[PDB]
Amino acid sequence: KLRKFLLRYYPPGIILQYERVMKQKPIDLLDLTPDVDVEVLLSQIIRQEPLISENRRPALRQLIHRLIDKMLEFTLFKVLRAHILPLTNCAFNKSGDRFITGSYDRTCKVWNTFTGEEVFTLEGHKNVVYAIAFNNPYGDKIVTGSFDKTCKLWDAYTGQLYYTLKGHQTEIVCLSFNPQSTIIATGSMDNTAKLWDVETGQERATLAGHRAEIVSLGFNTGGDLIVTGSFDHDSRLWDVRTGQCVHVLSGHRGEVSSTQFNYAGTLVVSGSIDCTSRLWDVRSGRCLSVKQGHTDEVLDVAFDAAGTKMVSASADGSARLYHTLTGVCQHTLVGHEGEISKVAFNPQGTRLITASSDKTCRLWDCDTGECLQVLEGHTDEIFSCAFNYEGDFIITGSKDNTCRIWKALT
Repeated sequence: KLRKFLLRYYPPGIILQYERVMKQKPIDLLDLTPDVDVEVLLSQIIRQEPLISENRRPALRQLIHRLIDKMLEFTLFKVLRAHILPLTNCAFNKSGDRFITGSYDRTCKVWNTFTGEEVFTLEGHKNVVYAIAFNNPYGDKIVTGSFDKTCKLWDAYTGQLYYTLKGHQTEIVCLSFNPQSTIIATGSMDNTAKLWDVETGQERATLAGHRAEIVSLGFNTGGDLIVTGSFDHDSRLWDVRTGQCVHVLSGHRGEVSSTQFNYAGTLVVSGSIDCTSRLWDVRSGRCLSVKQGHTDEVLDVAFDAAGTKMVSASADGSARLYHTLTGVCQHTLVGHEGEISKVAFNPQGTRLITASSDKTCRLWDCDTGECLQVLEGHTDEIFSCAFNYEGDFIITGSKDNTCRIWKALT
């Protein structure tokens, strides 16, 4: 029995709240353009969904109009010295009103991005805290992965330590909660990933098979599958419930640097030190596309929120921006004097930011490829840049051990 409709803007969608206890069932409108014929779309929504009856069509119509009206619509907010010893990572929560930092001082700090207050100092690790993450629709739990082979689970509101996850034989170098925040994944330099249960802390599975370090992780939107990128030149698709590898995605002639699912969960993009990015079919595990044109290592790959466009960042100082379905290269973004470590789309998929070793983060227009803004102020390389969920705030992390928060015009 349907109880509520909720609008999702990034990527477009409509969430179905029911009574049966509350799950939410999503209507994903990934290919929504402003010129959509609304009645055909409304008709197939009511047809596809047995919980949506004909009488809800007027409500459905106004929701879709708000989504269309939303497609028809940066200054320094704060500088914060996070640590004295090397800053390794930084990450927003969903809203952006909190961010976490990890360091060579074996801590993860929780920061109030409005006030600059260091809310908590998470201590107990005995080596570099290298990877950190929020359970980031919710933001109430924090996972820290360290070179002391261990991963810690914390409460973001009390600072309290829930669990210490032991089992890896070597440094932990990447991690992620799943979307439902029920399972933690840690990838290590012992060539394995491990899945852990958040409520019990007990290890749930070990994902073995890679022949070298796991540099990259990622769950799909449904928490159904997980991809791992590895120095053995492969990425692997794993089923989170069985614990088994479903596909080995080979084609990279060099170690994988980055991996990511599209929102639909039907594609993976990997970038690699062999100067290429690759597009894979999840269903069959085959390579749909090899994307060259970069002259130096590809360091980061991203889809936009909907997955209609994809971008690759390289050591050649450029970002190449493609259209996912056709594969056409729309723009090559030149301008950075250094290598490009990180790239992100805004939630609306209309602009793009890049973090570079030239101590600069640039804002680009996806339609024209013009550099809209050059974000300056860091005194060393920028290793990171990310938007909050709405795109009004950006966080850059640098090797100057400083975080800079940027805010969009009001």
